Amino acid sequence: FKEIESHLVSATARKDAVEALIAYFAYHRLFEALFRCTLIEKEAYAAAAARLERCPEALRLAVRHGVTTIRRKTARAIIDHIVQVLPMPLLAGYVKVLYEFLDNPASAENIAALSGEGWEVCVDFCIDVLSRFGTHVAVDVLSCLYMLCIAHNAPIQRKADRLPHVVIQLLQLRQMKIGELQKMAFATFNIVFQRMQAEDVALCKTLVKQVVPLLSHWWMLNSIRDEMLKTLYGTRLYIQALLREESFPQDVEELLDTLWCDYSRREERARLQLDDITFTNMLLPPDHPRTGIFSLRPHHTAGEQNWALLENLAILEAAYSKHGNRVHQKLHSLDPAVRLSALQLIPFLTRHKKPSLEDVAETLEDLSKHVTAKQAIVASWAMLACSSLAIHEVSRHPSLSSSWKQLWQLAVRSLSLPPISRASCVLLNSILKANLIPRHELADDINQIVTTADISGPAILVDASLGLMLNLLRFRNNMFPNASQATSNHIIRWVFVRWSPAELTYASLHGTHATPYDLVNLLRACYGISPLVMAQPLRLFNGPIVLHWKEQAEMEPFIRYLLLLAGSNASRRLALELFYPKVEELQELAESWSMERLRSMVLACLTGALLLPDLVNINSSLSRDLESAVFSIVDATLKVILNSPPSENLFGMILASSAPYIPHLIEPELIALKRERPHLLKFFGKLSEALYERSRRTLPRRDILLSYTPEAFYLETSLRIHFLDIIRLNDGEIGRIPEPIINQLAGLSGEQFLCCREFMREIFTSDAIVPLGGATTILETAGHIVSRYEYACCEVALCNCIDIMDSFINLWTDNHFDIAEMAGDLYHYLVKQSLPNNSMSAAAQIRLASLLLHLLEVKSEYASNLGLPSSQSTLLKILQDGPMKLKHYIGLEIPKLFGLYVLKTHDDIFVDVLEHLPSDPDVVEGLAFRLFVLAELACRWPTLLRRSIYHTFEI
Repeated sequence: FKEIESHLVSATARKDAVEALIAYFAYHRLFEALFRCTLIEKEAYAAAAARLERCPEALRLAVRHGVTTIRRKTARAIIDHIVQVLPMPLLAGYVKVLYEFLDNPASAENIAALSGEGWEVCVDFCIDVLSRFGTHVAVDVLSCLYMLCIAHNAPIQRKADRLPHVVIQLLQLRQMKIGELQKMAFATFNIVFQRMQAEDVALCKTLVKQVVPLLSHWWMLNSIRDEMLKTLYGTRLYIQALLREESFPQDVEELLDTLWCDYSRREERARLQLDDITFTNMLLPPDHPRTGIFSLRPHHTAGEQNWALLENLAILEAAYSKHGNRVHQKLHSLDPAVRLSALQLIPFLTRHKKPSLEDVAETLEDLSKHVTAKQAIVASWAMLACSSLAIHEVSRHPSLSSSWKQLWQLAVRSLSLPPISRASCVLLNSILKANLIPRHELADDINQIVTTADISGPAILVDASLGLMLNLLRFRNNMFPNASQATSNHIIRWVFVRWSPAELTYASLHGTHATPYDLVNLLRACYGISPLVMAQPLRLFNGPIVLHWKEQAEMEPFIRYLLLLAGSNASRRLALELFYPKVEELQELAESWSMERLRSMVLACLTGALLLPDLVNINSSLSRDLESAVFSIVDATLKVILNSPPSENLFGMILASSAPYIPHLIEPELIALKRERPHLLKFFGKLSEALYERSRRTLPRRDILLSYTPEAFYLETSLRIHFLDIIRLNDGEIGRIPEPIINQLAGLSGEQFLCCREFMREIFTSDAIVPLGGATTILETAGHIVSRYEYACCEVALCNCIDIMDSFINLWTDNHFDIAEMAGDLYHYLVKQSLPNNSMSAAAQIRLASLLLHLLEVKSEYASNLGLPSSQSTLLKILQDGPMKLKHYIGLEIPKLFGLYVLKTHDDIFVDVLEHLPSDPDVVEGLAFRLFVLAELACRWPTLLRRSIYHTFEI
């Protein structure tokens, strides 16, 4: 465009060129040519606006091809440009520019580094607009202002003087019903406030004292009905610190009124359907959401809004009934849509309100007036809601005990009801387990069912059922151990009869429940052989509404203080035989081949490959005719798993279900797997090269929470298998990292390196012999990615390299190796260029800080060899100036800094720490943190108790 740009710098000798690039649709040449071209057009100012209602249409597109390959020197000028050009002439055209400039997210993360200068005036540009405010101007000014604030290192503090008052003044008008004006705002007052909750608390107690009225008046629309669930989670604390103080409890009236004004006209569509919760007993991570009896369904994403709507209520109504029986007023409320709502909500409220005898026996007496219903839900839900009350130290007062035997037989008469049987298993389960009945008294009730298997026998063969009989099966073996072999034999056949994996009635409406862990663990006690391993917590993936909550529960306990609140095979023969018709039962569908019917066929094999080795000890010519048999079904699936349209996600079905059995890839636990269950390994071995087929035919989120997205779990697990199979074939690679995987890790596409940061930490953490090019190349890759202006200021990129270094805190703290110069070469980038520039975030410094601690616990003089200050002052330099999520993390870990010192040097360092803690008189948001790290040294080391008390009293 040499002379084509000569047009740009006349009346139409230049306008024509502008319309030529539009046909087409270093840029510093074009833009700064275009800016002056836009200048010439500016002096034109009704017959003159056609060259400035179209010039921004270049300014919005002249960058889409370089908005990736724009650098920082450029956009700075672009900002001053747009701020000065309009110092709606060209608003609706200029406003669309930044919304087509901040969607390459690396923009609002590298205009906020280096004293955030590029970040400074953009936000002033954006805020002056909303103060003015054509609707179509806001929805791209507030959609970019929000597209700024959602950035990890967004210095909101030095601009939160006016911004928290800008969105809320936009929302302060209760008109223009709903859209993005209420979804590119309501998504900020979470991402903005959630940053200033643990600092500037005087700001927020007053802020959220206003938004609650705005929260009780907004009731595809679930696009917004997800934010208000994120806005309640991140705030449920403050609303228990204002209720401890008069028009605010004049609002919480209506807001908790709404949570019964919305559940009503939703009786039909979906209100926490009983399939969306599971009663199993696998070991789950304590992050997980539960209610003290059941738990949310792993790997189910669409079923989160309801449990989130309910938990919030029973976490915000047990706070307005304590501080201020407002619930039970809605128990005798004669409105069915306003009863089952309060009927599901019992176990939630049951968690933390702990009613005493005024409300316990008040409740139970009406529930037993519903447990005898004939509806499928009420006769199920009301059975749950009572088991919730069952687990209390304030429920074994026998002045109400009759209900717990009135309702006892209610299920022993209900275990035969097809739509009402599972929540009936719970009642007897909790009631037995809560121990309200002597062992003899609940024995005939056991003696019949364990021996009749037909009348009031568990109708359903489900997790809660296959957990139910285990108690009884362990009860019929509790008092009558002699000849208790006959007890199980009434159940195994009952199991198989009940077990209908090749069905379209059971396996399509009770398949999503029975897991190969709750089913096999029933058998694992008959012979008395072994329960499954299940040593580590299940790794699973969540949806954003709960994902957003992982980033709070780490630091509530701080914000809870800124607020002051023969005898063996006798059934294995029976087992091996009875199993074979079932093998063929599904093997009728061997070559006969929808989606969820495959699930049973999918879920069945892991009931074989964990039993097949434990059903071969006899060789009745069925033992090898079982193992040779079952693996004739899998391959058909692996012929329909491969061939499909990958918009049904049938590849992930085989993965989420097979996930809970992969061991921890630490070798000494993998070996004891190979010497036991190769058939299982065989499944992973057949599956591995079955996986590769899709591979022979970017960033969803940049938080530290990539490793819980749906994406990571279909990439983390996909490698935990490729490496499990790669070992069963040849033992030639146990104890150390085999070669193909490490040469495969380099064969990742960037965003595939970030999503697996929770995997490369799972193998290298353990001890092994990594090959020569191995550790380096991924550590070499981890450098070619961190330095690319896409992953320079990237909370997940920075958190990644710091996460592979610590794994190799040994392989370069030894000598001068070809890798021992790489880490330092990287190390200087981090603690002298990355850190000061404000190119880190709260979540990376947290990862950075936790390395220096592991350095002093190894070397203590690394930076004292390179030319950097110290691996003990750098730590504290971070501590002094940081984001409160980082400071709070150190006050927890720094009591370990005093562990690497002879006792007589502790009081020397407490002068360093004191030198750096926040000390400013009229800022109590920082003082209250000083007193917080002085209580963690006292409570940890005695030799610092006198200092920590003298200094606490000085404040």
